[PDB]
Amino acid sequence: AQIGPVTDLHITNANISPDGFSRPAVLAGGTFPGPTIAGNTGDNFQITVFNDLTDPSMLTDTSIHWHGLFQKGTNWADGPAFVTQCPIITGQSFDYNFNVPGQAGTFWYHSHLSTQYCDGLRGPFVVYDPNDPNASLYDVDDDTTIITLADWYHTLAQQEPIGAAITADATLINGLGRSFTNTTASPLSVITVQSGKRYRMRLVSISCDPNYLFSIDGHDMTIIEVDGVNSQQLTVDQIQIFAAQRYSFVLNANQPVGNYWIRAQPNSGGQGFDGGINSAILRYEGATVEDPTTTAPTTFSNPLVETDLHPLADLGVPGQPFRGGADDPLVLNLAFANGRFSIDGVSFVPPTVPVLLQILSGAQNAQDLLPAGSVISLPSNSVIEVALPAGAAGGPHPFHLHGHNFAVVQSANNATPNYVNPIWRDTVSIGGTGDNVTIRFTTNNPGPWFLHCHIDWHLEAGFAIVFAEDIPDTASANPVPQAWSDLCPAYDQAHNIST
Ligand SMILES: *[C@@H]1O[C@H](CO)[C@@H](O[C@@H]2O[C@H](CO)[C@@H](O)[C@H](O)[C@H]2NC(C)=O)[C@H](O)[C@H]1NC(C)=O
Ligand SMILES: *[C@@H]1O[C@H](CO)[C@@H](O[C@@H]2O[C@H](CO)[C@@H](O)[C@H](O)[C@H]2NC(C)=O)[C@H](O)[C@H]1NC(C)=O
Ligand SMILES: [Cu+2]
Ligand SMILES: [Cu+2]
Ligand SMILES: [Cu+2]
Ligand SMILES: [Cu+2]
Ligand code: NA
Repeated sequence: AQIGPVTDLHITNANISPDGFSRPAVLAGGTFPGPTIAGNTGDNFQITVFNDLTDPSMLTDTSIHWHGLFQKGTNWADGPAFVTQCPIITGQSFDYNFNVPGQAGTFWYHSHLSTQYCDGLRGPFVVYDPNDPNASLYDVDDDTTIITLADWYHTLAQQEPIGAAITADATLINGLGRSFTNTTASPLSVITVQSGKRYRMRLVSISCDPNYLFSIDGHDMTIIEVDGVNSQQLTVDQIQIFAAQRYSFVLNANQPVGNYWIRAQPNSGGQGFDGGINSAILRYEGATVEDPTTTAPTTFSNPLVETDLHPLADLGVPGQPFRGGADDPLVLNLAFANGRFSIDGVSFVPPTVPVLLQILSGAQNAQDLLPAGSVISLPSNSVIEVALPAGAAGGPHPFHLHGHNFAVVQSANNATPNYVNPIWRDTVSIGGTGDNVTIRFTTNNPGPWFLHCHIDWHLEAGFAIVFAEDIPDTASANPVPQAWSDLCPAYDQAHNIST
């Protein structure tokens, strides 16, 4: 069952064996992935998070981010540790109480402390639309049509060297899959469909690092949503999905009753499908209970290309139709050396006092804010352009902005910008050497918003900056509850920190 929009959520330690290998984890709701949190557009969510963690090897503090939800007027509920809150300590709870006006789509939730989400705290978050403009394109849309793609590690995250090329041990589809080495025939996930029906498949990357080449043998996929943004229909036979992205696609169950492989090939880790790695099963009702015998093509003839996507609504692009044609045009210098990433010459290291609390305490320019050099102010009610030229080691890097979605004016692997009708989204691959992926948005949401690579190992190694959007209006726009004001005193007392 789905939970929410008003619910408790307990965060616990437990042993799990999703690929046949047992290890301890950090779990929401006792499962990997965690339960789906759901509601309708405009609902009030109140997710009371109970931190019941006791194993220090995965950290006993926690904080949860609601990925892709704008948090307008509720910046304090966004979740990134040391940007919008101090962590919740063990034995305590915290009500993330916010609203979702003007958003409907496929999202997710995850720990936003260190690399803790890699240790298991990740799950889907769906905001349904009772008047969805795409409703007539499918018959079924429910918890059974969510498809999660996850990397899974046998080594615990706090034992992964910082800045290293860290590689997974299994791909998990809906929480199950097989290990790349010492492979055992452990159970594969089954997605069941009825011949003749059409399904809204909600594809969620909960990855900490790899991108996946996702396909379904014998089937094609008609994209209708990108990171929460309704799209024109685009039919493809393969989707390359980067960490933290989401797509909805229509699956037409129009092939002969049978069993078909679902494939998710990561860019690192095990290559291919030997022993049923990187795989799950699409089973039609009435098919024999047996593994598929289907083949992938040698090449995919209609792969997703990001410039082919266009919004369903007339969203346009803010600003003027040329590079630098914005009120505040920025170009970030994105670099890596010696195990650490940097943005504009500064490697991100979380501050002792969360950025939001520094601003509420009266620091009101970005040079007054800590970490020094890691906070850029943005002016209010202005068009912002951010160019993100690639080249830093460890690519392709999927950059994500909190508090906002954005027009993708230039995409990976294509030098031509689009100032007319590009897709809007919240996480974007910045591509390869010589690319100049560029995003635009307007500043109508006061508060400190994280911008970072969503490869969690890279964030840990410093690949982040904070956009302090409309510092002067942050306090009036974001009144804070007492329980939020209590978090930093409690955290600092528990950890013997003076501030
Ligand atoms: C990516 O595009 C940005 C503009 O959006 C380019 O920025 C210019 O960079 C040159 C120096 O390289 C400066 O003289 C200009 O002031 C910048 N802004 C402009 C022209 O609007 C950036 O060079 C591009 N990067 C790559 C690798 O193509
Ligand atoms: C590279 O990106 C550009 C810009 O998004 C794409 O150009 C558009 O192509 C569409 C489809 O043919 C035309 O309707 C638009 O007028 C083009 N816009 C511009 C500004 O040129 C282009 O198709 C992409 N290249 C590839 C190989 O997909
Ligand atoms: Cu996220
Ligand atoms: Cu986010
Ligand atoms: Cu990265
Ligand atoms: Cu983040
Ligand atoms: Na415009």
